[PDB]
Amino acid sequence: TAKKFKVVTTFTIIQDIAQNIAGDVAVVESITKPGAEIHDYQPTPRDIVKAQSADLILWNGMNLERWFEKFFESIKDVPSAVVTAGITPLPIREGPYSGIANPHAWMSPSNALIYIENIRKALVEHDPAHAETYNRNAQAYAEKIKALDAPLRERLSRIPAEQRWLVTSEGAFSYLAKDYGFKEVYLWPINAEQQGIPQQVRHVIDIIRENKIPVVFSESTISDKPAKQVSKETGAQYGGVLYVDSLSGEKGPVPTYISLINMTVDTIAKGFGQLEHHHHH
Ligand SMILES: [Fe+3]
Ligand SMILES: [Mn+2]
Repeated sequence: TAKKFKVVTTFTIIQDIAQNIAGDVAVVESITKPGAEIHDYQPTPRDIVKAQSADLILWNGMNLERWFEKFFESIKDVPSAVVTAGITPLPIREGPYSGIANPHAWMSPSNALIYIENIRKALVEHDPAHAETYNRNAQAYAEKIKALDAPLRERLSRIPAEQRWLVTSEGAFSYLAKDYGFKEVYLWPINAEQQGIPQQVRHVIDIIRENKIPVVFSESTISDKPAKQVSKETGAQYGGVLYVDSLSGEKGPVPTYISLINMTVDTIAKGFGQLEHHHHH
């Protein structure tokens, strides 16, 4: 046993999925650290050395990592593989990135099955000595992912169809919302330096009032102030922080991809539940 196969990923969600497929035969590390904003990340000297020492670099594609193309020119002789081949993209419909794909495809557990297949394929090609282990681990992990669907639908099952409105800060939840029959409302379509957010906050305030939507959310890598501003003006609850663009650290609340799907869905469902402060009417 010499130095293992080294895989570097752009961000933490892919790192955790890949590390489950790799098991103990490869080391998988993320360029961005937990909590860091991933769309407009600015790579550092540490990041170049890490990628340059890898045997394989994995990235999302779908224009997620706006920094990756420039970064990857500084890497010599390290193969890269996008993990989203075969994903059916949803478009960004408004704002300066209209017509660019929504990149957050991993928020659908059924899409995670496609991520798994693509990562498995790349590991098997680039580290064939461990092909049997990658295949066995990919199959076992896909089984765990498939087992999420029914309990996730159960958690959300008490919100009738017309009330299934998911109001978040970044429009990062479109793939999850489509799989579970939610209508999405966002404060900005995709993370970026951009115009138009104050007007969209006013727009979203109007939608929440019209439809009596009870809860709004923020996400773990961006500011909660606009969501709190919506809560103040509408009387909707601030439902707390959802996880989409990053895991937490290994000793935090969202250490794994599976914990990210579970906690995000549980936090959404808690926002619609009536189990707060009760009196005897
Ligand atoms: Fe995002
Ligand atoms: Mn880990």
